[PDB]
Amino acid sequence: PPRFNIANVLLSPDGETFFRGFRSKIHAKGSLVCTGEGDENGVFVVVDGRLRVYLVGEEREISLFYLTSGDMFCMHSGCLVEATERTEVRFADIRTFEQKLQTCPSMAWGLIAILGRALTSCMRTIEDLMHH
Amino acid sequence: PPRFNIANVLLSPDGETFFRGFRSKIHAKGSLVCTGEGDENGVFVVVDGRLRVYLVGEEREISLFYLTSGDMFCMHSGCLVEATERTEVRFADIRTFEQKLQTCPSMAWGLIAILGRALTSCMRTIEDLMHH
Ligand code: HEM
Ligand code: HEM
Repeated sequence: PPRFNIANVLLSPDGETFFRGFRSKIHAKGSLVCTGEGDENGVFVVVDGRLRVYLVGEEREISLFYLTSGDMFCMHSGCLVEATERTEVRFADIRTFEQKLQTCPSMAWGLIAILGRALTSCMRTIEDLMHH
Repeated sequence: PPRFNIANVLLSPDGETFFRGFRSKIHAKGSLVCTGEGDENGVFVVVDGRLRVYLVGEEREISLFYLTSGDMFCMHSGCLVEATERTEVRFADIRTFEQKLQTCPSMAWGLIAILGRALTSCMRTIEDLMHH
C-alpha cells in the first residue's frame, strides 16, 4: 500500500475530531504494551515515543518493525509490543474505533499503511529465515 | 482487522459499479499469475477459483495463504501467485483502483481484510519456521 501521513487526516475538517475522547495512557520505557495474550482488546495510536513490535519462539526475539508517532496498532495481533522510550498512546476499544473509521474513511488508509508495513517486514523476515 | 463481505458493497448503490471497466482474465489450474521479476503493477479481485500465494529462495517454495472468490490482491507484493484451479480474475492498474477507492471508501475494508490475513499467515509461518 501507499505511504500515509496521518496529518493529512487530522488537519482536515473530516479528521480533526477522530480521536476525540480516546483515553490516554503513558508507557514506561521497557514496559509491555502488549504480550501475545490477554492484554485485552482495543486500538491505539502513538502520540509520541517509540514501541517495538516483535515475535518470540525458542526463547528468541525477532524484531518486525517499530511504531513511532502517528502509527496505529492493536492489542490483539498476538505480537509483542514493548516501549523502547517513554511513549504516550491514545486508545479505545475495537468498537468505538470502528465507529470513527466509518465516519472518517480517509483515516482508514493509516490502518492500510500499518498493515502494509508489518506485512513487508514479515515477508522480508521470512526470506531471511530461509537463506541459511 | 474485521472480516469483510464484498457483497455488502457490490449490492450497495454506492459500490455496485466498483469493478465497471475492469478487465477479465482466465488462468488455468497450474498457471502463474504473478512472478517476482515481472514488473507489472496492478490490482485484481478473484471472481471464482483459488490462488496460492508463496515465496521462494534456496529452491524452497513456502506457502503463505490462498485467495478465493471476492479476495483482492496486487502485482507488486513480490509474492508469487499460482492458480491451484481454474480461476477468473478482474484486473486494472493501481491508478484506476485508487480512483474507484476514492469514490467508494467502504471497499477499502476488503483491502484491510486481505492485508490482514496475509499478516496473520506470515506470522505463523515465522512462528513455525522457528520451531525448526
Ligand atoms: C491489494 C493488495 C496489496 C498488497 C497485498 C500490497 C502489498 C505491498 C507490499 C508487500 C509492498 C512492499 C514493496 C516491496 O516489497 O518492496 C507494497 C508497496 C507499495 N504499494 Fe502495495 N499492496 C496492495 C495494494 C496497493 C494499492 C491499492 C496501492 C496504491 C493505491 C499500492 C501502492 C503501493 C506503493 C506506492 C508501495 C511503495 C510504498 C513505499 O513507498 O514504500 N499497493 N505493497
Ligand atoms: C490496527 C492494526 C491491526 C492489526 C495488525 C490486526 C491484526 C489482527 C490479527 C493478527 C488477527 C488474528 C489474531 C489471531 O492470530 O488469532 C486479528 C483478528 C481480528 N481483528 Fe484485528 N488487527 C488490527 C486492528 C483491528 C481493528 C481496527 C479491528 C476493528 C474491528 C479489528 C478486529 C478484528 C476482528 C473482528 C478479528 C477476528 C475476526 C476474523 O476472523 O477476522 N482488528 N487482527
